[PDB]
Amino acid sequence: STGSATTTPIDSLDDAYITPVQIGTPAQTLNLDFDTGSSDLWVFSSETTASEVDGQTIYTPSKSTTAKLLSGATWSISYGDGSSSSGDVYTDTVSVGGLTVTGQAVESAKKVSSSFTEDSTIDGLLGLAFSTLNTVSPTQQKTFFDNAKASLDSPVFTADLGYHAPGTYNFGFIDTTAYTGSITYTAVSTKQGFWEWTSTGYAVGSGTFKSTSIDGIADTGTTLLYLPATVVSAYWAQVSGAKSSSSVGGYVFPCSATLPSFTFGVGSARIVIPGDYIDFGPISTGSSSCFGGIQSSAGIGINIFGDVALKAAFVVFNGATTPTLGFASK
Repeated sequence: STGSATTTPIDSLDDAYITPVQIGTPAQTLNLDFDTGSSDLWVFSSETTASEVDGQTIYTPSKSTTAKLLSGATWSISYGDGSSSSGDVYTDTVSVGGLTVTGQAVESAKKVSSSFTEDSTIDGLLGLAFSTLNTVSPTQQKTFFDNAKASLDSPVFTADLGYHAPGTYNFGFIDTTAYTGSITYTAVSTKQGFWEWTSTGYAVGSGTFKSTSIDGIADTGTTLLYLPATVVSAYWAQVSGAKSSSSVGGYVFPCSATLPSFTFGVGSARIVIPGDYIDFGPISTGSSSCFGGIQSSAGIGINIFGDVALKAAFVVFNGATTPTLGFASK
């Protein structure tokens, strides 16, 4: 089997991407944030505290003929941005882009944090990291990809995120029309439950490439690119007037600037992030200070190749017995 779904930016900045997901019978279509940095499929639901729902589409298990309470199971997750959610669990039929999994754990939110409520465009998350991070207790549950894997033509999914445009998530096949050149594969560590890999270095603009190992995760659920402070300082030193603002919470730059590109290494290959991808716009409406898309990871404990980096590539998440990542230009 295969599946193919279009993913759409939620706003003009590509702050996140939503992908329609069919849950239950008859289908209830919710727009989920596919997140390769977490492992829970959770949704706004008929169980969500009413004051915490503001415009999201909700899953109502009682209207699904295939929904079953997973008795005793609860979940609770906290993300890197400080957001959180929790609730109970149903199993149901879940389809993405024509690929169907029966018996998928659908984690129904009873509580969501303010950042979820305030984002009307995101009806929940669909985690695509390794199932070892799934938070369901007392019986850990599998991701949609882990449940689909054995049925897929190839045990892979691909992320092809757009810059200010829709893109695609494919399951079970590699669309050889979606990228240029060849795909460079690189090793993955699953020890922290992430798609964790080691970049071979970086360049700023037309500058020379610096060979240096940068361990980090491929995380579609993170907007920005978070790298070590040395790398980030080297990048923003090339932008006149850029500075790290403790008041704003990262590097800002004059909105009049033209940003340089940033290149990262994948083995001997190179992925170029155009400068425009690094512009996240005014820090507040009407400001002439703009927020940067490359930020320090120093306060995180891990480097994160988020959407700023991934949208510059065609990315293969290879879930073979020994997982690997692949990157191609596009």
